[PDB]
Amino acid sequence: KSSKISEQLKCCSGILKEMFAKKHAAYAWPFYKPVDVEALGLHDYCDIIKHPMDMSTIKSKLESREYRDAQEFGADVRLMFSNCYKYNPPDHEVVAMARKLQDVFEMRFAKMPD
Amino acid sequence: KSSKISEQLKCCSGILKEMFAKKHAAYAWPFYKPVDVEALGLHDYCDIIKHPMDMSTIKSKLESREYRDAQEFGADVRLMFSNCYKYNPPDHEVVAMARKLQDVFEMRFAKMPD
Ligand SMILES: [Cl-]
Ligand SMILES: [Cl-]
Ligand SMILES: [Cl-]
Ligand SMILES: [Cl-]
Repeated sequence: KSSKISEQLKCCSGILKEMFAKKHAAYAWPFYKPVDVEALGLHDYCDIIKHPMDMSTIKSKLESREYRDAQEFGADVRLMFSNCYKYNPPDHEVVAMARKLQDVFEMRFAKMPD
Repeated sequence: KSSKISEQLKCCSGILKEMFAKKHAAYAWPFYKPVDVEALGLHDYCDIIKHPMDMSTIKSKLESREYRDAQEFGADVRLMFSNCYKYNPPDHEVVAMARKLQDVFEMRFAKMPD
């Protein structure tokens, strides 16, 4: 009942690897690294988003064993997406990209064995 | 720091109400009530889905104050969607419907004040 935790965390690494792969690069790229809050237009980002998250941070957290289980991993992925939905206008091209990427994540995360 | 919990749970009720509304009825209807495991084709449902969830159950749980916070509410909504993604073939019409409905949920849940 904890070797399963180890195998699910292994799947999580596999999911994140696919999210980084060329296959999804057309819509994943806004999520690879932390939002650059120094960029023009992002002067209010930290006002609105209390807990920023991105795929490289998630990768480092997996590697530093900072997730107790797959559920904690999934919470950070969903936090990343919700940050995008919260901050941006609903017709923003980046929201559509988040949706395509969340598609990949939800399907893989759901089909993960337990 | 707990009157906010009360207001977020109020928003959750509002989100679920919208999910039940005519506006989304074309794709929400598979999710209104528990999956009927007596129906033809569903003889393996309980084998695959250890924790069934649906919108009417979520509604009753809100009303019976069974969610400590919005995060617990959101977990049951996401459990409902992941159950659909886990059980069904990825090209199944119901998966597409879950996606449209999860669209509604994620956008509202993200824009909820805190
Ligand atoms: Cl610029
Ligand atoms: Cl700016
Ligand atoms: Cl029949
Ligand atoms: Cl059957």
